[PDB]
Amino acid sequence: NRAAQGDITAPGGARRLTGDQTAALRDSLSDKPAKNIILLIGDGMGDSEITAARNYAEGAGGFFKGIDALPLTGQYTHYALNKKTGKPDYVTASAASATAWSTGVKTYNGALGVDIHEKDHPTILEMAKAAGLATGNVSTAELQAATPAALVAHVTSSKCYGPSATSEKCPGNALEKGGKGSITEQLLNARADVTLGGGAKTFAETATAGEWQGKTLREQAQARGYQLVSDAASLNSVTEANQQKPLLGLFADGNMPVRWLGPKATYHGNIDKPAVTCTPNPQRNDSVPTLAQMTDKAIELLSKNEKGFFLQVAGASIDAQDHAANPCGQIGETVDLDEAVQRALEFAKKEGNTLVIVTADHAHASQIVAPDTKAPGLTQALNTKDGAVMVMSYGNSEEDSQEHTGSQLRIAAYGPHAANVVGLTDQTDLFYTMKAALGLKWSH
Amino acid sequence: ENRAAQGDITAPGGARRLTGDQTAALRDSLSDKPAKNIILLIGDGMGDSEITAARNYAEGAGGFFKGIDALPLTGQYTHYALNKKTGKPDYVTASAASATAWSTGVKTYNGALGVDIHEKDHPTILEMAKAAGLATGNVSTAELQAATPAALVAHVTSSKCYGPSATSEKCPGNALEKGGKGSITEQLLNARADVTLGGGAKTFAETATAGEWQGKTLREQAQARGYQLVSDAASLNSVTEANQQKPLLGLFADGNMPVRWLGPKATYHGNIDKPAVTCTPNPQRNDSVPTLAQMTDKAIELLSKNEKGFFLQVAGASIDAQDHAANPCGQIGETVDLDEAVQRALEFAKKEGNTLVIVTADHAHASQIVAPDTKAPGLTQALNTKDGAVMVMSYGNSEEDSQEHTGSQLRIAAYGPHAANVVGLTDQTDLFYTMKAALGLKWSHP
Ligand SMILES: [Zn+2]
Ligand SMILES: [Zn+2]
Ligand SMILES: [Zn+2]
Ligand SMILES: [Zn+2]
Ligand SMILES: [Zn+2]
Ligand SMILES: [Zn+2]
Ligand SMILES: [Zn+2]
Repeated sequence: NRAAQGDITAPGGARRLTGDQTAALRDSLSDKPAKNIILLIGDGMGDSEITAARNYAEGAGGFFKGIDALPLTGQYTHYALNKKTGKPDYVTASAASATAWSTGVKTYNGALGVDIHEKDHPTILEMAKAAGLATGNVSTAELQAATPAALVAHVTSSKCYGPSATSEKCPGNALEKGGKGSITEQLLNARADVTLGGGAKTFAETATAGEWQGKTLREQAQARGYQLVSDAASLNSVTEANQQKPLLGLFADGNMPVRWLGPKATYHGNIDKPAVTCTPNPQRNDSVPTLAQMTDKAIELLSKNEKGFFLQVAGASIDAQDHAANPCGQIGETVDLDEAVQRALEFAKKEGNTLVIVTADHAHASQIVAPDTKAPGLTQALNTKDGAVMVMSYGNSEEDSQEHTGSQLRIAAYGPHAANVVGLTDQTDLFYTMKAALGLKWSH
Repeated sequence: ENRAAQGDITAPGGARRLTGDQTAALRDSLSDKPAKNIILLIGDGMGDSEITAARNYAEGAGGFFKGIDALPLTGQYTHYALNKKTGKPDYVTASAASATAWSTGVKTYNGALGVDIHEKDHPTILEMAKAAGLATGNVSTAELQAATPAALVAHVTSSKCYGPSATSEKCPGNALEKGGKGSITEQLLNARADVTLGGGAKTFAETATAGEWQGKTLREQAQARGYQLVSDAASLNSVTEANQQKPLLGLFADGNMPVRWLGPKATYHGNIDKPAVTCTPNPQRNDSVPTLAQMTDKAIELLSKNEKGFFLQVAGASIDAQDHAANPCGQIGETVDLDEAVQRALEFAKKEGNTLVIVTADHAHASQIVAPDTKAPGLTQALNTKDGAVMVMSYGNSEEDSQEHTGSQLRIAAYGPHAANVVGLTDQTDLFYTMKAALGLKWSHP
């Protein structure tokens, strides 16, 4: 536990440490191999997003029982490359960054599972599947979006969701042109044991060529022996997920609804509008499973594999709400991810050979600023758990979308080989850290 | 020891900063043994964004700070202050409340220096190290009366109480002539650190209204209390002792010492409407003005002579000043200036073996690294980095002439004995207790 000791106004009352950490940190360090890996990604969850969400939901002296409970921490760099020059591009897109940790190769903004030469590389999910391990891919967003897709697809443009967009924007990857296919076609080919998220609308599209030509991708999946679940009741009813009966969960047309509702940040919002208190999103049906609910069922099904498993969990709507300059939606998705991190650690502590990693693909726009601030961008005053006002600001874009930032950010880990996230590392080091931990070998 | 990119950042594994497994090396970095010395280096407003922007510019994205990034044990720490009336958190701290938190282990309100929300003074880590017979050093690139060096030697209810003039008016409770301990400078001279180096010479021109050295300038008071006064690099070098008999006071500027790099101020649509900038040495900085590393190196040399040990604090204060000024070049230049000082500290620590070196910031700041094409509402600028690529920096949290601090948790890094105590999530106040325990210091207030 790293919460404040007691009276934050008294000497020592704000301390998060109870004593010396040397002995406990020594015991946290293991050279032994990981049987399983649980990688949790908060999309755009920079140190600012963690602090804003803790300050709001848990109080400044508060503590995330998930996100902040990982003992070994560091900062890692996530710059992408300029496709023409091969030089760094200091602000990565979600796809170039997801490619970096899933393949250990940097790439250009737009690329998914391919380097700057458009050459595809095997992913940590593919290599784990090759070694006989169970594979899980869970996201709160569309399964075709950057984070879940980087594990199962190789396309020259991250916009190549289905056959329609692929033929037009990735002619080289289009199935009817000799290519591996759209992100969804490649996802179905990849055959992860557990795939849960949104992006049901692309499964409505039909294949232009191949073995399941003229049938919807939804129909292709059914014909290929997949289990299709669309709500929390049916997801719960699943008892097995393997290579014979793989599980595909489609819980939204696009992105699954955000858990918290609040207004969008506005120009002088902290001055001109009242302090906001986040409310549960009423449009969200209770039948839509949460990230922790999906994480928990994935963990359950994947741990039946005696050789081990690799699971990736993506709190993708953190980024979406940061883009939308919506502090409530953004904080809500950080809280949603914290619940999933808690499930992962609960499991890891009990199992003993599970490496849990919690990080982000890049930093984002949101900043915590003084309540009195007169900023040129979009702002909002929020009423936190402390009973004090916090002002959040979005001042890096005049367009309707707030943008990613290139700041290095927190990488945290628990379990075997977790020492490899401490100090300064690169997003690509994460790939090799995972590969080594599971004792995987290059395969495609 | 090195965390630069392996080779070809475009090739698989070429961008890796790791050469192998880090478990064994991190096990060896962990020491339960006590620290003979501590070197605390503070980059004022040096959030993770400031570290990245500087590295990207000066060393390349796959680059590495031989100082700042060479500390093996790392974590994130929280630096919120308190609202004086409610005692509730104030999510964005000023420099003085944050400096008070790590130097006393007590949170305080924005304005306070060395005092809690009740205006009650608490002993500082410098005071306790001095009480146990250790040598004490306080080095900064800005005014010695400013937040970071001041939090170690003064207790005032307003950080603006530099000299007797401002104190009588804004801190009547602390004013010497009203029974108080005095202005920041009066308290600094009383604190008698063995080594004090920085700016803020103009306040030493003021005379005391009351006390033992009434009617004499604070500069004359220092001389009368056996201090050594140095004002340039040549004189700093000429110093040989620095103890309680002959303490050293270095005043290298009237106010803040000039920044090392010159670049234009960020402007509205600067990345679009103005050419990419390349930072140039500041022509207003004389070579006679000592650098942070030069001051750090002489302080380490003089304090080392103490057989019982020493406590040294080093403040790269102008990082904040240039972030406030939305000047990417000045800001990056001062992060580079601090990296040189961190290098001196580690060079020393690695050789000595019992020195705990800590590198952190008092709070985060405004600057953000954004896409080159960005159309931002605030102030922006395009910069030509070591990579031969353009980096755009943005300042979008203030319409006023000063960019503001941010409340994001930030990096804390450490090397040496008890360095494990910065790993994971901690509080700025945990740093005080980490340093107290490492040196085996006991609560004392002379
Ligand atoms: Zn992203
Ligand atoms: Zn593949
Ligand atoms: Zn995004
Ligand atoms: Zn500051
Ligand atoms: Zn005192
Ligand atoms: Zn020297
Ligand atoms: Zn400041």
